[PDB]
Amino acid sequence: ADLPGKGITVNPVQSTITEETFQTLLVSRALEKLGYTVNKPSEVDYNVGYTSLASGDATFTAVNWTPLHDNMYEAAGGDKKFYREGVFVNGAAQGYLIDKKTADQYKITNIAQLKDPKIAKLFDTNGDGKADLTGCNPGWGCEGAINHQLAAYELTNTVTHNQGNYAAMMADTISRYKEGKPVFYYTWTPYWVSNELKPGKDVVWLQVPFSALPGDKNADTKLPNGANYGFPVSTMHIVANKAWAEKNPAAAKLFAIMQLPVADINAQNAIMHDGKASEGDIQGHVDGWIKAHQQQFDGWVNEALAAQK
Repeated sequence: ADLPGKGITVNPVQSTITEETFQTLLVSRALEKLGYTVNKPSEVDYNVGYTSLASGDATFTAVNWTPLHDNMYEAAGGDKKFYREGVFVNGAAQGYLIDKKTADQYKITNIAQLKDPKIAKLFDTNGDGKADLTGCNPGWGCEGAINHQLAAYELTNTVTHNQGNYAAMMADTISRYKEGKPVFYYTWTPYWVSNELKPGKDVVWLQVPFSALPGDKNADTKLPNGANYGFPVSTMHIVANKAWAEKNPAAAKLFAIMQLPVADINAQNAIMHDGKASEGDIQGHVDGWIKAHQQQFDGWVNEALAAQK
């Protein structure tokens, strides 16, 4: 009779990247169908989120990135403190881009070429001679990855990792791009940036000279043909407090089987960027996705409810 989640309050966490709200609320909706009372997501620093999940102050995140959060995940307790099954979002991507105009003009294919100060200066926006890379907010996993790579690739003398508010800085980068000036930035999918700056039209991805990621000395991001963009095909997982998942088998099953296409998050994130980014707007996007994928969503719910619970 009673749904398994009756009377149990769930506390989602995500970052203050509101482009994460859609996927987070999708999990919340499915949890509601299991009977849980789900609070609005807490938007917190990623590491605070991980420590909160480990202590039980939070229930789940839907934005556990591989490889970007590997080091935070392990440092916060790893598999001893967290439940993590399945893959919520497959086929995410990351890397460094420059505008296609400058890439084609100067035959720039690899970030190693920015070791030449004459090339790096093309991307200098503040007059100090160094290329200005639009990069990651303090505390993002991509902060560590970029800093690691700029050192490994002997780029710190010619490249500055510009940090602050990435979203705001990318508005400035796109505005500069539209002036026809050279730009240099890191981005990921899913996010709104790739809708505004498209590889093969506006920008190109740069390769890297060899694999290098923080915390994994044996990382290998090379494609079978020897190409290397610096990052693997990336994923997001649902991560839950381990004890909570053990006490909530229907929710644990749900977390293991949910999957959301990266294209759908990309599309939602673009709609936000285009002007529909309110809490109510995003709730509507979640409800529209469910309607368009109702059999699949219902299947998650029904398999979860059928767990040994």
